[PDB]
Amino acid sequence: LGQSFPANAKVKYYYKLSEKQDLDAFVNSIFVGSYKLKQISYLLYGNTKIVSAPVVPLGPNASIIIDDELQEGLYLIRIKVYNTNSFSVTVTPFFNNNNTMTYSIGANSEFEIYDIFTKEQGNIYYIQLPPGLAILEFSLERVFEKGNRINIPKIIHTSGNGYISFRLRKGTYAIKMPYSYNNTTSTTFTNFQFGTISTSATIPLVISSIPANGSGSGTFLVYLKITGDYEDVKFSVTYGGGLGVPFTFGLEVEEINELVENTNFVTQSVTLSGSQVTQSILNVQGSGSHLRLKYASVSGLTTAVTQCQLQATNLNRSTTYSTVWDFIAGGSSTPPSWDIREINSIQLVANGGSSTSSVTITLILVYEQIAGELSHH
Amino acid sequence: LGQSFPANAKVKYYYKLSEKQDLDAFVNSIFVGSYKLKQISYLLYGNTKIVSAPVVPLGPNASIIIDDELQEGLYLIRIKVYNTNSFSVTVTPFFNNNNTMTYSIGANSEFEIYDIFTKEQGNIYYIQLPPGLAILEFSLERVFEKGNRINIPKIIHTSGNGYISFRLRKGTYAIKMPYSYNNTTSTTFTNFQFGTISTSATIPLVISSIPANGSGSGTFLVYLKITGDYEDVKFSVTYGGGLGVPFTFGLEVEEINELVENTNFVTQSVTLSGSQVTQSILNVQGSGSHLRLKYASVSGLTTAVTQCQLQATNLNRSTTYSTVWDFIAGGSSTPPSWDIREINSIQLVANGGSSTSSVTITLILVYEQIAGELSHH
Amino acid sequence: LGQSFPANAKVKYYYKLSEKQDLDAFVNSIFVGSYKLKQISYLLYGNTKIVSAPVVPLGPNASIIIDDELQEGLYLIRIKVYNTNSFSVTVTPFFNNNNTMTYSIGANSEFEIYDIFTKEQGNIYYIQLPPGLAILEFSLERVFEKGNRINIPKIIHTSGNGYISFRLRKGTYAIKMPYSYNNTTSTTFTNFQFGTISTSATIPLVISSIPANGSGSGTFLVYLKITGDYEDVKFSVTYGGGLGVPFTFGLEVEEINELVENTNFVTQSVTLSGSQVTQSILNVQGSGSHLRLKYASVSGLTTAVTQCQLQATNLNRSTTYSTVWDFIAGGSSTPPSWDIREINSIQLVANGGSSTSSVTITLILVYEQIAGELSHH
Amino acid sequence: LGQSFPANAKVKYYYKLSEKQDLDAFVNSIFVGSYKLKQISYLLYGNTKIVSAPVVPLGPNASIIIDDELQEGLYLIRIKVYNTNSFSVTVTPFFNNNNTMTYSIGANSEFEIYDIFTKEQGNIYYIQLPPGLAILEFSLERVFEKGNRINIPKIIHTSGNGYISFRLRKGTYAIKMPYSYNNTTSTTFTNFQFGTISTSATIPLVISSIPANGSGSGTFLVYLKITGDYEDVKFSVTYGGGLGVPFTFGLEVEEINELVENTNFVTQSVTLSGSQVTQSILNVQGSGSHLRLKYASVSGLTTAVTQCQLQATNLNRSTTYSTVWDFIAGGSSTPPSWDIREINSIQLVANGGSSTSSVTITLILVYEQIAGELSHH
Amino acid sequence: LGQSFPANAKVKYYYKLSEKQDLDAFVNSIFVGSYKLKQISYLLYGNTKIVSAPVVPLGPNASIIIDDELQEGLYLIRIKVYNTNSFSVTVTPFFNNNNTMTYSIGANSEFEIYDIFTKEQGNIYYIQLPPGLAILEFSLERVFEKGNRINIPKIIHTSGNGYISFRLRKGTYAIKMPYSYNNTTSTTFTNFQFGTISTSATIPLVISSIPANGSGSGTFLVYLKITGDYEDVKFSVTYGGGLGVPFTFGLEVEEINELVENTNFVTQSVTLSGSQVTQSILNVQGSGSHLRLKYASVSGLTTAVTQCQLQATNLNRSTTYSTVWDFIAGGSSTPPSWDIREINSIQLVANGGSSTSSVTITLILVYEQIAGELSHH
Ligand SMILES: O=P([O-])(O)O
Ligand SMILES: O=P([O-])(O)O
Ligand SMILES: O=P([O-])(O)O
Ligand SMILES: O=P([O-])(O)O
Ligand SMILES: O=P([O-])(O)O
Ligand SMILES: O=P([O-])(O)O
Ligand SMILES: O=P([O-])(O)O
Ligand SMILES: O=P([O-])(O)O
Ligand SMILES: O=P([O-])(O)O
Ligand SMILES: O=P([O-])(O)O
Ligand SMILES: O=P([O-])(O)O
Ligand SMILES: O=P([O-])(O)O
Ligand SMILES: O=P([O-])(O)O
Ligand SMILES: O=P([O-])(O)O
Ligand SMILES: O=P([O-])(O)O
Repeated sequence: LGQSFPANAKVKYYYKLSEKQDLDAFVNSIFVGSYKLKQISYLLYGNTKIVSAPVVPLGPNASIIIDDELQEGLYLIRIKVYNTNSFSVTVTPFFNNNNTMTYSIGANSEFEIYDIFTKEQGNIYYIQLPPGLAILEFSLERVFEKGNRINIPKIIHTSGNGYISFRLRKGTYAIKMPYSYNNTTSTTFTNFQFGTISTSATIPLVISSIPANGSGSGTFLVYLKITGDYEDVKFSVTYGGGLGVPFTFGLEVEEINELVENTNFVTQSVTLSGSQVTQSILNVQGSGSHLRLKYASVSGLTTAVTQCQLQATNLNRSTTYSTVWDFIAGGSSTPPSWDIREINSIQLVANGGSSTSSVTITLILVYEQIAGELSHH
Repeated sequence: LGQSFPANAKVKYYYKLSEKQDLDAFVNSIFVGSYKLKQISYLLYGNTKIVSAPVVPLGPNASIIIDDELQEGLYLIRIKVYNTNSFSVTVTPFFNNNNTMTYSIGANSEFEIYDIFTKEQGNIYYIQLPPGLAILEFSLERVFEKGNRINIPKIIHTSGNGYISFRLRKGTYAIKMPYSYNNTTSTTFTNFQFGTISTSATIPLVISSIPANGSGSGTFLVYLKITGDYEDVKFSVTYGGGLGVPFTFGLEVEEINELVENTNFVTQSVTLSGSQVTQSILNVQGSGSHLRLKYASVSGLTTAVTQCQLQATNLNRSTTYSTVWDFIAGGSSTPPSWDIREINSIQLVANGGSSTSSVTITLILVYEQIAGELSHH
Repeated sequence: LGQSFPANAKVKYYYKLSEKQDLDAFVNSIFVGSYKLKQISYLLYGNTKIVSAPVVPLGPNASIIIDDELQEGLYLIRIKVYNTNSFSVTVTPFFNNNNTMTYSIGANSEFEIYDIFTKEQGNIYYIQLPPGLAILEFSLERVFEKGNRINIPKIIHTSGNGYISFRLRKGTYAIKMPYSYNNTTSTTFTNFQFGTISTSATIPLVISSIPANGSGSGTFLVYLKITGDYEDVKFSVTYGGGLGVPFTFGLEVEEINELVENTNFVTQSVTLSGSQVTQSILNVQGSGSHLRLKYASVSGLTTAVTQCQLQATNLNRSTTYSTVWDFIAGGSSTPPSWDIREINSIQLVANGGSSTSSVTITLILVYEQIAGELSHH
Repeated sequence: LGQSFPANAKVKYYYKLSEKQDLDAFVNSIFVGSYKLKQISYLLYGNTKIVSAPVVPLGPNASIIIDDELQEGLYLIRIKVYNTNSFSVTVTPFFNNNNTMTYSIGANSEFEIYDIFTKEQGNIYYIQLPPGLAILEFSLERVFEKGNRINIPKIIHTSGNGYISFRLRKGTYAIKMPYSYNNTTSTTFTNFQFGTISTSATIPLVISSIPANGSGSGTFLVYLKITGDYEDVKFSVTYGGGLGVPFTFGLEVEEINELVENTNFVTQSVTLSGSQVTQSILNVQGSGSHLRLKYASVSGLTTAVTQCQLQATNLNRSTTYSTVWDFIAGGSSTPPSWDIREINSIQLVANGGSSTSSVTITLILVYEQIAGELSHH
Repeated sequence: LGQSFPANAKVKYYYKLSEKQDLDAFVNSIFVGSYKLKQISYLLYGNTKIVSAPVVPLGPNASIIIDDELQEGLYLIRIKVYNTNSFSVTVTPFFNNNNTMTYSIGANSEFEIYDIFTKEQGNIYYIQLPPGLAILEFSLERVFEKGNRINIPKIIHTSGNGYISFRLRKGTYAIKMPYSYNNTTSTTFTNFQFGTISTSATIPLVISSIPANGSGSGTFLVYLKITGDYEDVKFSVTYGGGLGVPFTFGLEVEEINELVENTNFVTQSVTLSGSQVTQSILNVQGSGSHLRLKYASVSGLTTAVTQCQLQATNLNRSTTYSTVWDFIAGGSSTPPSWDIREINSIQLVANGGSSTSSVTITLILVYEQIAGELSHH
């Protein structure tokens, strides 16, 4: 199955394979297998574009393999191809660690293969190309330069497994995945987990309900705050290869400015009767967002209350909550300079009252919910 | 109507078609149709510039078509042409989504065709060029690099329909459209909607009045805050093709720094007599702006008032208002750290008093109005 | 007076005209007229530099004219020339809109012609060069790239009119103009307006006094805050062509970080006797600066005072003042979160007292004066 | 041991040595010694890549030495090699200051040599290459351009000494070092110091425990705030060459945005009985973090307390603490604007009470702990 | 002493003079004088690098002179040379304004000449090279691009005069100068001023004491806040040419992020007895730093105090202090929003009490000292 290939020539970041000098370099550097040069024609707004391009001949798949020392960074790869066959063919994009998800390329048509490649730690780009595909252009470009984003249309097919990985430098990002599915089973799912997005922090991609035998479409939209100390992002399809619910999805990854999703004044009562109570106020871990606390106050405090502490943490960093305000020691409301950032869970720990005489206290809290899942540390 | 064309050569980002090597590449990549090479002369400050350039011959329009894998981004296209005809000709710029708006190119004159092209998702650039146009230069440049802006002069003609789309990366932008119109009808129009600017959020472009049989000019100026999760912007002319009010307009799109349009101390009374009241305080949705709340206070509170909550939202994200301060639970005025950002609508919800004994409360509010329509989420 | 010229060749951003290939391109693209190639010598630190360069021959002026689709942006142009004449020659730089201000180039000397050119909306660069000038180098570079500034030495001559325009992207800029003048009149000028700097907002450049028959020097230094929605800046000399006060000046335009010019606690009393009073507190419109209010308080309020509102505005945006604090409705002092930005004029509107019993109130205000004239909106 | 070498040719930032013109330049500039050109084959995804590349022949090691005036900055070097020997060979990377730590390159295999080189003050790059190594590619790239990071996999071998140095421009950085160790001794270690990271400020890299005869893996993760006045960072392995605990580690250096590790409300009592007490509250010097104080308050103050001052400092800058709040002179709690940044140690100095009548005061403090060791000044 | 030189060829930003085409350009553009091509050898890690390079022959010094229109900006020049003489030679770097300070280049050794060149306003680079120096490479690179800094090692010799000038764009910068001195005199110095750093603002570089006949070393480290309106920085050695205290020093200029040097709570009493008192609180003008005031309070105010104003200024901008808080008119302590930036001198002006009954008031102040001398305006 393996073949030998000559690889002496310097790699280019762009090839138009209908140019002789680009083709000559391509097949002495990153192309594996043989090719036949053919005249290729396809329609553009009713006009017929005609080029001579290399076509993969009958036999084993060809490959493109790049181990050269490209400039490090995250590349969007675009391969312009034309399927000369009268039947569909499939391609399995690299996506750094995919080997199951596919593109379906229709008979007698031009098609854009999108791929993603992180050049770090000697990573080697690899993709196989089936017989009858003409290769017209091959493009390597770094994304997140000059304000570009990853924007892959809804063409990625999965049947329950697959991976896409990419490195993100510091910043906050939106990851958007338009999808369509076709449920072929008689099973009704509720809270169907399609997949997860994670750094070393995990965000589940969940659909409220997928009706039996139904088809539908929607969009996943989540946000990651990349502090910068954990840059490798991993998307995994988790619902399981044999389920019978094929999805087709797109992938958009783009830098955003701060997004305050909402700001809220909230109130929570706690009744104390002799025992310590730990009351969750808010937990947005795994949601694609985090919190910022601006103000807190507790009413109903009496000498019968022995403990009343507001605690918070970044659960992706630590499961141990730290006290951010002590209403007994510090007073019934937070001072003007009090501002709690980079947390995603808040609880109130209180104690007091008796088994015969309970005390009810009321916490009020003003907080912002801000886009971006917090990373591990 | 369709023609075949050879497209083997690598596309360039700049062509001067009076250079042989540029012309040769141009007509083996992106130019459809035949040309005649002619000596072209035109005036610059009284001097006669003379070049040899390709001219579209009598017959079908020529086209420029680009499906090549250009670096992704938003391009400003400039085509320098010279109309060799003794009559005006028209061109229909691509603008990503336009096929009705035109440029009018005068007889025997040089002209700059401006176009806009978003290279994402395999988008294909397309423009037709009529017989007698000489094509002198063709330029592709990314805007919003190096602090550039889109700046098209007042030369775009519409008679009631048309579209222009473009991708904007994160940032706040001004969109300015200088216009002139001629109302050839005997009808005077009020709150005339010329068009809309939208992302997935909508801003109407409205003219207070257009006098019957009148002609006039003005400038639309609106702002978009692109968080970055919705980047595709769409301008639509909506007044209707057969109306009889031709407009000529320009388009300037440029990044801005934060613009505080004004800061205001405002007061609002509400009379309560037993029933819940929901009182709108401010709603700037669709205005090209948003709000920031700095301080609020309510006077006149008594035990007769059972509810008094200030609520706010980004209506482009959610029609459900969230409470941002509760004057009963939290006290009659907001604390120093209270600061409500990224909203565009505010209301007061209150209840109390009786059918026989009403209570009047007064809200005071300090807020900023900030340039930039908020996007959907 | 007009001549024809061949313009087939691609324009370059740098030419050294003593190189044959640069000269060949230059005279087949942007140079109008004939030249004579001559050996040119001039002194550098006592050494004689020798080059062969094109010289404008006896006859009509030559021109440089550039209408090609250069990358858009603001260019600083430098032309290195050598005056082979035994007499002075003058050149009139383009400066986008100038046709009266001049450089005076001494006999038998090297000289740097600085020019400014905004490549937007098909703008065409144009400058004439008199006989006997050798053209050594021609340089086009974008400024405000890589932290560069416009820095033209004190060599620009005006006798009372002239214009320089340039586009500035978003940011705050200093505009500095070192000048010398010779008053050839016996008139003592008081508050002599030399010129103005404006966007669509105007800053007068004023000298306190110019003594009769006097000669002097100084520096204008003003600042513009370019929000980004109005980028075209225009400098105009306004004192009048026949006045008899020639100036020579330089031009430095450079981006700055925020500059707090001063912060002040100020007090203002107002006496009320039955009628509404509108008292100006501060107005810095047209000064090259704006204001930020941090704190305000009014003492002396009694039930005899019926109105006491602090109002502010950006006069370049609106002549209608908005209330920023109401001391009656809101209380005698501003809250911690009160912060009024982007204004340049403040007034107090008050009413109360009677014709027989006046009331005196005292406003205190803390504000910053910040560099940068606010733009129109 | 030393050899002469020709070095006339300009240095390149990238060489692919299977290209004749790159090899020719390489061996007339930076390569020392002889080479034999050989056909080299190795496996990539089951395919056989074949190139002709220079191999170090039997005899003395070859060297690469670069003293040329490269653009200044910090370079990541990658050398793609292939070990043609049937035995392992070792290489000692430059790392600016290393001459003991090694890579181990397996028999008959391709390997990526990573190195680091700071081009400042005439620094000269140097690495030796043993016989039988084929050199395929040599890459010099600046890191921290375009959001790149240093990311070297876990392949660096130390047995108790070694240095790596690099220059960081202003910013905050994470330094992450995944490691594995093998303790060959019967000795049990506690608070094992592997090494230190320092600027002119020192951060110990410590392992809680290394069990006797144990092997283990973990990750060091520390942060440096580079103000910019001290840019040269030095990593030192300190545990001692003969210890018998070999480590293998990786190195990741990347820029981060502000990281609030946690925010805490803390309380501390101090009992006074006639003598001055200096009570440490918090000291995070050498931890890879610093502090920011937001609010402080002291309860229990009476006329019996004569001194109560909160003091802070950046210990890397100064061992003398400065008073940041005086609870006697200033009052029992800090004002809204009180905010103490860029410190890493806090203490309370207090005095009062008597030998017969003690007074207990309680300090409460709200502070953030922020990633980044503070530098010296 | 002056020579003629041919200068037709375009200037390059990098020359390796052992390449024929680089040398050919070099000696037809910027090199003045004759050269002899010689085989040059020197040691690098025990290996002998051999190149053929131009050597200045016996006779007058050669010169490098550059008046060409290089891209504007601040350049670091590196000249790699080799002294073929068996005696030391000296070179005088340009440094924009130097003509006394020298490098000493040892016999038979390679050496890096560092120089600084501001390309603005037609500035011409100039340096003389003595007989016997081989010139191997010549490099022109803009600093402050890509996060580079000026970093010249301790090799600049002065005996009491000399200048270095450079342009800095907006930012805050550290200027670090490691130095060594030899006092050949038995004079012991106190507060020895070595030199000054200034913009149009001045910072003295002072050494506490220089013992008689002593030698020593140390480092000057000061900071400049470049707002951007004054960008030209001048370093002057001022101690005087004949003093007999030679220094050798290096120069490091690098951009920094905000540096809070310290934050302090300070107290100051003032006794009033009928006369106005102006009490200096803090003055850091000329120190390389500035202040920011966060909070102020005065205790001891009575009706016997008629004036109590805190005043501040940027003395580099204005010698007139402005009132920043009036404790009589405004109250005994500053409000939460009070924050005074960009000042470097604070005083309290007070009046009250009588010749027979004095009043003592106490000011408390919290302020930050921040790196960066403020510039003139
Ligand atoms: O390498 P990029 O895609 O992060 O710029
Ligand atoms: O791959 P990392 O960036 O999570 O270490
Ligand atoms: O950095 P933030 O705005 O995501 O909290
Ligand atoms: O791709 P641009 O046009 O957003 O820079
Ligand atoms: O395509 P979007 O970026 O406007 O959702
Ligand atoms: O981010 P802004 O547009 O609410 O200031
Ligand atoms: O075009 P520039 O001068 O704004 O860079
Ligand atoms: O020319 P503008 O920048 O005022 O539209
Ligand atoms: O943006 P600023 O200049 O109002 O601070
Ligand atoms: O030189 P760099 O790697 O610091 O950008
Ligand atoms: O090595 P430095 O960056 O501390 O001077
Ligand atoms: O320098 P900071 O923002 O990390 O405290
Ligand atoms: O011109 P630079 O060296 O300031 O970037
Ligand atoms: O030369 P400047 O930048 O001090 O005006
Ligand atoms: O930010 P600063 O330098 O004005 O204190």
